[PDB]
Parts: sequence; C-alpha cells; structure tokens
Amino acid sequence: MAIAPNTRVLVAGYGLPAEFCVTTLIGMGVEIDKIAVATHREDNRNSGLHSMLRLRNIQFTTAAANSEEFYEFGANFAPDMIISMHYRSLIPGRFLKLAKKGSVNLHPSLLPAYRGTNSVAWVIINGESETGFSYHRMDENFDTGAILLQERISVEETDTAFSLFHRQIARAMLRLEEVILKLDQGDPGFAQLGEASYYARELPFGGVIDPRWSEVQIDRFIRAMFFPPFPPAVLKIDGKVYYVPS
Amino acid sequence: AIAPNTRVLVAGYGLPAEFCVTTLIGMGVEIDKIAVATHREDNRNSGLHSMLRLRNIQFTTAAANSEEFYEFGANFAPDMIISMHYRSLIPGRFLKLAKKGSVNLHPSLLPAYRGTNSVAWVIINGESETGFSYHRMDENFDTGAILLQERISVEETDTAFSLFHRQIARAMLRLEEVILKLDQGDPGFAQLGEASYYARELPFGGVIDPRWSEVQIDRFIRAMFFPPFPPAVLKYYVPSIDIYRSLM
Ligand SMILES: Nc1nc2c(ncn2[C@@H]2O[C@H](COP(=O)(O)OP(=O)(O)O)[C@@H](O)[C@H]2O)c(=O)[nH]1
Ligand SMILES: Nc1nc2c(ncn2[C@@H]2O[C@H](COP(=O)(O)OP(=O)(O)O)[C@@H](O)[C@H]2O)c(=O)[nH]1
Ligand SMILES: Nc1nc2c(ncn2[C@@H]2O[C@H](CO)[C@@H](O)[C@H]2O)c(=O)[nH]1
Repeated sequence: MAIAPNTRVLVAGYGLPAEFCVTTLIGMGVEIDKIAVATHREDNRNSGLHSMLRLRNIQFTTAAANSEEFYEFGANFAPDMIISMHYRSLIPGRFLKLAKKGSVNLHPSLLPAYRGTNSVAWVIINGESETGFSYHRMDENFDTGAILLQERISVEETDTAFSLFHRQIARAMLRLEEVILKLDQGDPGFAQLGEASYYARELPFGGVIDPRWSEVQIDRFIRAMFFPPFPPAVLKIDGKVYYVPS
Repeated sequence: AIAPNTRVLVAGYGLPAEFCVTTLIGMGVEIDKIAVATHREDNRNSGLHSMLRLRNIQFTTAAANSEEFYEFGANFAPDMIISMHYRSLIPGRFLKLAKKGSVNLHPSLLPAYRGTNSVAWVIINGESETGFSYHRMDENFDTGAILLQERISVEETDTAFSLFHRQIARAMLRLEEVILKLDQGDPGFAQLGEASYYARELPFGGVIDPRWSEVQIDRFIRAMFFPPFPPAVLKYYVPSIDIYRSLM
C-alpha cells in the first residue's frame, strides 16, 4: 500500500519520464532529502527535470555514469533503490550494488524482444501489431535483468515512431507507482522468458529507403522514421537526396 | 481512437501540460493539429517550453485577456480546448472557438474547494479525502460540468507537497480517458454539493497558534510544507511536528 518510511530513492533519469518519476515519488510521501537524482546535462529535453531539481533543492549530479564522481554521488546518498527512467548511459554494476533493494529500468518493448535501442522504430519497421514496455531490474548489461512488470501496447497502422514513443511514455507512467511498490516490497521479478532479438545502435538503414523494399515495407519505414524535428526518411533518386513527405 | 484531424489547443502550464501534449501525440494527434497557450518560461514551465521549441509546436505566451491570445486561438481553430494548470481566466469568447468545448483540471472534488491552495486547505481542514475534477469550463472559474472525478485519500503523513504531487500524478493517468470524453461529446454532470472557496492568501500568515490542538498544529505544519517555501512559523521555523514538540 505505502512505501516504507525513510526509503531513500535515487533516480537515474532524463526528461519527462524522470520529472514524472520524481513527482510520483513525492506523491508517495518520499521525503525530499531521501530523493537523489542522477541525470545528464541540461539540454532541450532535460530542462523540465533540471528546473524541478533546482526549484525543489533536490540533490543531483550530471557526472558521467563511468565517472568516480557518479559513484561517489551514489555512495554518499546510500540509496535503498535505484530507478532508471530514460537514463542514457550504462550504469556500472558497482553503482547498482549500492541499492540493497536493487533497481528498475523502463524499456520500451516486451523484453526479451527488441533489446537494443530504437525499439519503437524497429517495432514499426517489422510490422508489429503489438509491442509493450518492460519495467525490469538492472544487471550489468543493458536490457537483460528480471522483469518486474510488462504490459502490452497495441501498434496501429497509423503509428509513427513519434506517436508510439510518446504513447510508451504515457502508458508506462500508469504502472510506475505499482512498480516502485514492487521494489519496496522486494519482489524478485522473473527471469526474462522467450526468444531475444537485437537491433543496432544507429538509425535504421541510415534513414535511407531501399528501393528494393515492398510498398508495405516502405510505408512502415516512412512512419518509423517520422520523429520531429529529425529529418524524415530519405529517398535517393539519380544519386540525389529527397526527404519524403510522410 | 480520437477522431482524425481533431484539432487540440492546450492552455496550460508545467508538467501537466507537457504530459498532456505527450498524451495527445501518443493518441495520434499530429503537431500542426496541436497548439499551446501558456505563460512565460519559468522554473515550473521550462519543460513545456523546451518541448514546444524542440518539436516546433505553435504556441503563445500572450495574456489570456489580450487580443493576441484570442487571435492565436481563432487562427488555430480548435475543436477542443484542454486547460492543464493554466493560471488565468480564459475569456468566454475564446472558449466559444472550440466546437466540442473545453476541459479543465481542478485539484479538488468540485464544487468543494474552489479557488486556489486547494491542497493546503484540504490538509488544514482535516479532510481525509480530496480528489480531482476534470470539468468543462464556462466563463467563471471552477463552475462548469464534471466529466470525471477521482478520489484521493489524504493520509496523516501527507504534506501540501506530497498531495500536490500525487494530484498531478493521478490526474495525468485519467487524462487520455478525459480527452476521449470531450472527443465523443460527453456533456458531463452538473455540480452538486456545498460550494467552498479559498483564496490566494497564506492561511494564518504561516504562523502556528499554540492554542490549537496537537492535531490542528500537525495539520498546519504539514499544509505549510512545500519546498522551497518557508515552513510554518512558531512564536521559529517548524517543518515537522517533531520539531514543534522540541521547541515546546
Ligand atoms: N528520424 C530520426 N529519428 C530519430 C533519430 N534519433 C532518434 N530518433 C527516434 O527517437 C526515438 C528515441 O530516441 P532516443 O531518445 O535517443 O532513444 P534510444 O536511442 O532508443 O535510447 C528512437 O526510437 C527513434 O525512433 C534521428 O536521428 N532521426
Ligand atoms: N508554504 C508555502 N506554500 C505555498 C506558497 N505558495 C504556494 N504554496 C503551495 O503550492 C501549491 C500550489 O501553488 P500554485 O501553483 O500557485 O496553485 P494555486 O492553488 O492554483 O495558486 C499551493 O496549494 C500551496 O500548497 C507559500 O508562499 N508558502
Ligand atoms: N537500452 C539499451 N541502450 C543501449 C544499448 N546499446 C547502447 N545503448 C545506449 O545508447 C547510446 C547511443 O546513442 C549509448 O550511450 C548507450 O548508453 C542497448 O543494447 N540497450
């Protein structure tokens, strides 16, 4: 029902999912001096977070995940639990070991499907009618730890990377409190089950339409590349670049 | 699914508005079918401003009563207006623009706790429950028809701070549903019960009366707790009931 009083929570996070997470923790009655945040520099997605951390005087670091300052920041805070909410770096194992209740990260697929990055794009490229999000404990690798909560999200024929990425955030937030409680209560989760799949760091197909693709493949790709303000899918014709309308 | 080519103007401020925009995008509302009316970029509103700049969403920060504001709405031609912690009265003629009307998020169970400082006043008054009301706007503050209400338990450990933040959190999770009610033309249910209204004014100027019972003092301390603002004062600074007892 309620979080253990004096639970100390460290949020490794970036942007709106993180602002929402700190909001939620405060709503759960976690004291202000029992919240610590690790994040990245203030850019045009992290401005909401930063302003909140300054406004509420929430201790935070922007130091790199592999830096000694980051480890110190965690060590001095002594978290019971760590919540990764769109943090953008590999979190060292020795940092995760600081939280005796362990940790959780939000990943935008049904793990072990769509390990890697750009999951939302690839889901659409492969023509998935269904995807999901996975709140999972973190181990030393990305995308591999035990599942605390997974929920299905249906993929529509009109979805873009853009629409799906934002619905992922919105829907995942619904379950965040239950997840924070699962962590409070020591829920071990379950080992990720099923066949994995993996998709490389960089932008799918370099953003470039393959002319050999079927129309269905092209429609999917166009939508998967739609993500303002980034350029749309590129079609090359007579060795020359053209942005698609979408 | 929200009707295609539905045009949505969000009047709002801070995370609730950023989260609204996020939600509309996730629902399939395209950038050029979203417009934002907000206030200046400040320490609560730079999340929203950053998103507007990054995604090239048209917006205004012109005052609610200004011709500029009106013109931004008229020119966009909203099907619906969503007010997400917008801090000004929106003129009737602006609301008129939206054919499917409007909705506003108020953090009480209306008509109870109209006005401002709802979360603080709920705690002082010893309420055990409060909640939020998503309600159609008319030309007055806090009076229009109810689309959706949800109850929030007020715990003995709750501060204005915790309760302010839980309000936002829990309201955000009902928002998609509310957007669908507006879309589908749900007229809502007019407001019934005793109205209450509370002002801008800091209750008792933040100073603890030692004639109050411990139960009252505790509530007041909790209701005054909102970082980074100063806590309750005793005749000095008193953030917890523990600290009160010590001073006594
Ligand atoms: N068209 C385009 N889309 C992008 C680009 N970078 C990111 N995206 C989209 O934005 C989504 C989120 O990107 P990011 O926040 O970097 O997530 P991560 O790389 O998956 O951890 C990705 O799934 C892509 O769909 C880009 O350079 N071009
Ligand atoms: N202690 C203290 N709390 C404040 C002060 N101003 C605002 N707050 C708290 O912040 C909450 C939200 O303030 P605001 O965003 O202005 O909402 P409003 O109720 O619509 O005016 C209020 O309900 C108060 O609990 C202040 O000067 N001192
Ligand atoms: N979730 C996830 N993130 C990754 C993976 N590989 C690289 N990244 C992150 O993506 C970034 C590349 O822009 C790197 O800094 C990593 O932090 C992966 O397999 N899974």
